[PDB]
Amino acid sequence: MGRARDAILDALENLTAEELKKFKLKLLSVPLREGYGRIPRGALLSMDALDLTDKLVSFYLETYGAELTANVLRDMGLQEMAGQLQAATHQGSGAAPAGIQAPPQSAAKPGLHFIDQHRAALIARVTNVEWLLDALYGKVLTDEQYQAVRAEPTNPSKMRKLFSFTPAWNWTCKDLLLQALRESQSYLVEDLERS
Repeated sequence: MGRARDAILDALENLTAEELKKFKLKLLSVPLREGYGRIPRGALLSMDALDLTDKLVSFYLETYGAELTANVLRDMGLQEMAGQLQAATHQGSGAAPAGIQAPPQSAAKPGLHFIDQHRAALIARVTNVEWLLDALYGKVLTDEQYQAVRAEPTNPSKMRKLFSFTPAWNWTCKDLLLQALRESQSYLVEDLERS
């Protein structure tokens, strides 16, 4: 019993003997969320579709086990068995044929105002808004990016975007701004650090 338990068994039993081996290495190659524990490939080669099926349920839980799998088969190009596996664990009626497509690549941030509360806080306390922007000029941001930020309409908007360039800030980048803030006033370094 267990539609999800049957879901895993069905997908693995459908892969070819050699294609099945790929699913094993795919688990050791796909990055995991926290870290749980990667099952050694040999342990999987020793177990069979049934024995390993019961194990994905014991170690990776029943649902989280099939969910993680639907993503692997999706990488193998078996979108048909993958869409079927997720459905086996939850048919979910009302599902339209095709048109929803994948959500936008832009991670929709929560509509809860809070992360911006520290931007306006320091911008209003820094006063010299240009002092920090001019500091990162030619340093971390390129000449075209720094200008795109200065082309903003509002003045505080120039800083808000600069902070959104997080994917461009490295460990040294963050220290670059935190350091310039101490040179002008150590108080903000502590007030902003003690979030």
